[PDB]
Amino acid sequence: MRLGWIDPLPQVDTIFPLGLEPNVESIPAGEVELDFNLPETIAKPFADTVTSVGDRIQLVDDDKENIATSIYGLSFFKAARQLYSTMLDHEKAVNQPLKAVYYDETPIPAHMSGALGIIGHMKTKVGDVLVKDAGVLFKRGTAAGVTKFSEIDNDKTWNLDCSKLVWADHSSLSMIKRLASEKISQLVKQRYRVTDAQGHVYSVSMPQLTDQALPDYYDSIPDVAPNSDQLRVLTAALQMSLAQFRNDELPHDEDRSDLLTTLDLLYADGAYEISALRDQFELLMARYTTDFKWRVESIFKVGPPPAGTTGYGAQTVSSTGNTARWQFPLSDADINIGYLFSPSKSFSLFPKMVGYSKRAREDASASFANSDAKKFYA
Amino acid sequence: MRLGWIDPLPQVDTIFPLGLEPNVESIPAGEVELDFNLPETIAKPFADTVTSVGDRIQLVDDDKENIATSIYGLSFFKAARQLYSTMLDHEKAVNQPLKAVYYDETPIPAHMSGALGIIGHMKTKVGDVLVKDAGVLFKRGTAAGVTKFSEIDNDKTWNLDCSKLVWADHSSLSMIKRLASEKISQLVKQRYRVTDAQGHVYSVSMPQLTDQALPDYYDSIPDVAPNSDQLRVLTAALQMSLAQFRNDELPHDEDRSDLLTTLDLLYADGAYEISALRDQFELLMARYTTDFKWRVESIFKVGPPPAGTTGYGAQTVSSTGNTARWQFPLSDADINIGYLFSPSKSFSLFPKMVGYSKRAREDASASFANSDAKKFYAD
Amino acid sequence: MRLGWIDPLPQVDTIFPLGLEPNVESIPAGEVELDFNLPETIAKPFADTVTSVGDRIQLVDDDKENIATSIYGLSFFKAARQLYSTMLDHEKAVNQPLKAVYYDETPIPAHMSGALGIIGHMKTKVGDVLVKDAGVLFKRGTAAGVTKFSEIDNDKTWNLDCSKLVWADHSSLSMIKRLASEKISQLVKQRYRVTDAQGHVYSVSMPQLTDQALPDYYDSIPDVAPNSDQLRVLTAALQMSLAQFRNDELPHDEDRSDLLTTLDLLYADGAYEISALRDQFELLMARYTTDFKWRVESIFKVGPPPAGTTGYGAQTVSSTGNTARWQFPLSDADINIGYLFSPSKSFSLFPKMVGYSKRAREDASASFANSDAKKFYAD
Amino acid sequence: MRLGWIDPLPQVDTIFPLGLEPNVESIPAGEVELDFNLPETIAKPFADTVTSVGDRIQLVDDDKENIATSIYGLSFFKAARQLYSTMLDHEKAVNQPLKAVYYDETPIPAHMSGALGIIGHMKTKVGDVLVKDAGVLFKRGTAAGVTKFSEIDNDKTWNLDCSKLVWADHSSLSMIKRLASEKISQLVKQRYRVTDAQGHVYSVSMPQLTDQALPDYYDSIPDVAPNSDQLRVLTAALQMSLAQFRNDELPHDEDRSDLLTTLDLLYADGAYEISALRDQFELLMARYTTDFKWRVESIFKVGPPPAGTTGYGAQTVSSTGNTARWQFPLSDADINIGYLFSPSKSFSLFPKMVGYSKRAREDASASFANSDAKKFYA
Repeated sequence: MRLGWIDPLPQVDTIFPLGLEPNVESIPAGEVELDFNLPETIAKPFADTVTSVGDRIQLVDDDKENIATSIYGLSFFKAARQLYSTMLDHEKAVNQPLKAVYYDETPIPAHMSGALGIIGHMKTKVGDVLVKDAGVLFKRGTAAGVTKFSEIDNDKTWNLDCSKLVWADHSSLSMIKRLASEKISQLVKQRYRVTDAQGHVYSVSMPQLTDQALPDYYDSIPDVAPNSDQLRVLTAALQMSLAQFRNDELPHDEDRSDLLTTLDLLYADGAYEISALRDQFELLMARYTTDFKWRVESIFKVGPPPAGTTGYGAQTVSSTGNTARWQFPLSDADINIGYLFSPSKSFSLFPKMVGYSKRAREDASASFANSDAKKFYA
Repeated sequence: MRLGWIDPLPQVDTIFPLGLEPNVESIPAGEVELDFNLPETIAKPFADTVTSVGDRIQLVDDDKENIATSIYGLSFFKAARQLYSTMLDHEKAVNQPLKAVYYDETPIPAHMSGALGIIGHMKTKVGDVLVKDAGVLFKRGTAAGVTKFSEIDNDKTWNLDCSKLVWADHSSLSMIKRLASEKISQLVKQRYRVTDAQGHVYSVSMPQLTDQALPDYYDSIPDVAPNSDQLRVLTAALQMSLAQFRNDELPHDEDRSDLLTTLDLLYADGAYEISALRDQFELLMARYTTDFKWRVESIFKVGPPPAGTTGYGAQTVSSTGNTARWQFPLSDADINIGYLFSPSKSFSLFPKMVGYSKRAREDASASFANSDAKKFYAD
Repeated sequence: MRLGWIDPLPQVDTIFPLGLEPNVESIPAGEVELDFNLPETIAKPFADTVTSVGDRIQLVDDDKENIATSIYGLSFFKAARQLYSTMLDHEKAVNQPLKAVYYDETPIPAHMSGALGIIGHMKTKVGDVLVKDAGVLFKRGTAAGVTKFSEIDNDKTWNLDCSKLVWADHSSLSMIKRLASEKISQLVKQRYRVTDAQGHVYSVSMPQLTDQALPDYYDSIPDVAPNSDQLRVLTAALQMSLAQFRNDELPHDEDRSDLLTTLDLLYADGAYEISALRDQFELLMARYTTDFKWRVESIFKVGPPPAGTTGYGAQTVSSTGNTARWQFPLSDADINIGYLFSPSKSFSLFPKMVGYSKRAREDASASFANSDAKKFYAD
Repeated sequence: MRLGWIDPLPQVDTIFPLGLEPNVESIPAGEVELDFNLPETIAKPFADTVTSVGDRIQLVDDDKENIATSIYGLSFFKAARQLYSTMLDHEKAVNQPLKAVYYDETPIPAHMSGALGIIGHMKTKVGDVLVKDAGVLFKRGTAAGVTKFSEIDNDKTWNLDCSKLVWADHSSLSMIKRLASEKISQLVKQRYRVTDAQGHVYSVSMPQLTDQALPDYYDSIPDVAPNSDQLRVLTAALQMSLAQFRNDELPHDEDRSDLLTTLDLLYADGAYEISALRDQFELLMARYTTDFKWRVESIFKVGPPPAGTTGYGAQTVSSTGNTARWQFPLSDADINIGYLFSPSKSFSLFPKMVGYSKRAREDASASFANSDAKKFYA
């Protein structure tokens, strides 16, 4: 049955079979932007007990700290697994290389596993609600685990803020492009005075990038306008081709260095390059098995990592102090797990349905109405 | 009981004793803007059909028109009744003067009634979704019926475009100011190239009403800027009080005739002034009862005018060609009726819930984690 | 089910369909500060009574003392167990290192147990009322038992005033900073007359830490001001991070030895350092089991150590002379026990509820008024 | 029975009959500060319908407006009645003169009457919770009604902000004195630099009025200190005698004019003088009976004015937008009426109980303990 959100019209009769069946037009019908730190927020409680209980057992110093570190790292690695598991067909295709992350079934504290299960795209009564930028996130979540594990050995090869990383694939590109538009319509709100011979000092702002073509918009940018340089870069970025972005040959000869530094991003290359992560992951996993698995599993009741098909309402909650906040009706456990880990940054539902009709409205109505005509009697 | 919009999470209750109960943080939950002509879109089929059935009692061509004209006006009046019937208690209150429109129960064609029954505020499993500017609409809907009826005799006293009327009350003022803000930001999108002692062509544009003080924003408007006049009026309107709106004393010595002529509205006064509308309504109704009721009821199967407490999903449907579009899941009845009369201009659902826990997150988290605790450190 | 604290209002339900449900807006609902010596106040009667019953098994004078001394220490350890048993999950968590104190079930005199059973956080029909600085208390209570037991042999390793100990954790730091603020505003009440080039005697005083920035407040401290030094240390403490507190790197190059010597606290380190306390506890307990348990249990009727989940009203009672004082209604048991051991230093109940309506006040009001409506204008 | 707020101790036995029965020590055990406008907030809805419905009936212009005005005026007059009805014995004594306000039983819209019923002192399971400054409020509420009614004739004899009025009785005095202390510890928080030969510019504030005697505190006030003059006045006020205040002969020769203007108060005299209000009330009432009673009663279903013995929990609620806020558990109707009229400015509960014992604690405890002694057997 359909969503019983509102009451159904008391079957206003007549109307021949127009054939208006429902069809989703909005693909996706909604998005959720998960908080990059969700996996950290989740591991926290466990990693913590590893520090408190540690001393009573003979787990101390460097060791106590590595065991705790592992939990954060596995938390990221396992959260990646989940997300990938719920990705669209092509999304999995594109991330083919890191599929080893998805396959690994290293156990984790049971409830930590349960919590990670809320992550992922959702099938819902109004359409598909997706995890915005899954591709980027899946890769960031992975880099994060490799990075966290690196702390064990202080190995600074993997030493970057993984939240900022962006690769040279399409998933990252769209994000770059979006974040660009964001900035422009953000900077353009600024004012600057133009003291002219004809009429003293004015007060105007950089024109909003409405219907004007990207090229022209670029030129039409006055060095005097606040953040002139940035507008240039970002506009240029709106023009880039995945290839251009990948080779620092940004249109209007701008620098990727600036584009990225403007959007406070980082270019994943060298160590954080897809391939490199794959290998490093495999090592970290083989290392974890021998060296830390036994402790971790002797401290907690562990269970298999999640690897479901859908995420859950919980991904829609936000927390602060003792209050939770959501938009559409959630179950109780959804609201609870939601309040514990405050998984979302933003959430948008925006369904759109469509129906087709055999006949046009005029005749359809003319008939609807005609039912009230009285029969000429005698 | 909660909207089964998505699949629920299967979980262990260590957490469960928290207290997080859902509370409606913001009111209302949604909003629907109705197409002003909805009453006409519905009346139309019936009005037209009169050319046929009018013969059952041999109506002359002239009379057939008046009967039809009545069905249009009648539609408006009954649609108003419905809307008013669903209004929040404050709105029913302020609109007390025209309550006769709500009280009157003149029968209308049966199906004509059914269709009208879809309009008005609607309570949903997500909260209340209101008809945008219901108060203004209710009066416009009323004025429209008074005008349609004023066609039976070429009486030009009531001869305006009711779809533009605004009165001297808060419901209207509030809408005025909103249309002002929208209009502004629409104009601030234009570009005029001011050539200075500096450089040459400077394709620039007027600042956006971001964080300025209304008074200041007014001053800082470059006489040169495209549609610089409008920006002045409109900015002024955003300031004007209800009081000033009546007396044409728009802050920066601006004319209301401009404010209205800009937003394309008419100042409902004189003839279209509430109390005048009341009397006019009471009369036209009396006339209808003595000159047409019998004819109309001898032609069509009539029924009681809608006057329920909720609107329906149908109000959220839009039609164009042979396609119909909505947003949230609707029943078939709603889709069909909705398709026939394409009743909505816009529709937004923006529910906001909030809950409080009796436990700090740090503690609740602690417990959640202690679930996987082993004997050597569990309680 | 709600606290029948006051008589309910008798009313007509036109209003009732609003949704205003009570939600706990702020946590916790109350707070109780316990007198540190509560364990001693309770042990005392039993310890003393040993001079009598000790004869049942002919204990030499020396042994009688050790037995008594044990009853004091034992009291502390068991009071800690209780408090810990009632702590919020986060506190039980962070205090994991000393959980052996909670685990141990050494029997104590029956009534001695009952009395101790009153301590700890308490859930009430108003919310949770917490034991102020429970975390710090739990460790101090623990250190105290370790110290009392260290008297059996003149072992001076543990010979401090546990009632002043503070550790390098948040629970302590948080308390430190609070005692700092209080101390400041206590000093800022003094008056020193600075004679200027202007006028003569200017009975003045140091500014109150109202809206200044901590750094600035520090600078602006007049070398002349009474207890000007303390104000410096204390202001610094209000800044210092947990990190800095460990390493004696107090912001404005201040000494922790002063901060502590000012607030009259001791830095729990070395001997009184958590892990050291654990080992020490485990040992003294083992010793008690082999050298006194039998004697103690041959003298008194013993029972299991308290370890429930809630404290009781008694914790909110204060005694002086033959008068006993409390605030909110207590049972007799609570008043009596409370009177015997005057367990509280302070007690505050500050519940805060919040509710949301699904109706704007203006509408709800409208309805409320429409109740007295007459026919000519009612729906 | 006692308040079942928390769980009772599991009867820890022994303890001879110490005789510790409970006794309230705090009289009052709590206070509520009602919002001066409560009666206006209440009449609003009714006065409003008098304006909307007015036109359909032949009620218009001056008339429509007077009927509406009446409702506000009666609202104040009836709210005064209620409050007086619940005042302590002496409180009624002191306001003896305005007892006519209490006796008048003019009907009012039924539910408007019901709402006013929440006003007044409360008897509660922890003691007596009083309406702070009832005497002052009762008189203000009365003046307010006389003032509102004056609008009918534009008669500006009664043309003052009644919220500020203070009379020369004790009730008002205590208030003045309290509001003084408030201001001092408020102004004293301010700083001012004292540039000295010995050590450049300092930074100090007016000393808090702690244990110093009022007289000395007065003198010790430097003209340089921010708001020097006010501190003087207010300190002087803390010293006034009801008599001094009544004759403008404030200690340290200060002016009542300033004391009042500092505390943004007004001296009720001349027209707003107790006696004068009494007479005017009587006229307003006789006028209302003839001239407006019939309309008012033909628009609403009316009922007798409230005149109860206690106020109610509702007086404890605060409203804003769609949220209500209270402290201690209230019924549902209490929370509801509370949200509709947001009656309180502040609310404080602060019980204090006392018990006496036949024996001192030492022996009492020595015995409690002695029950665990084992009997020397064979």
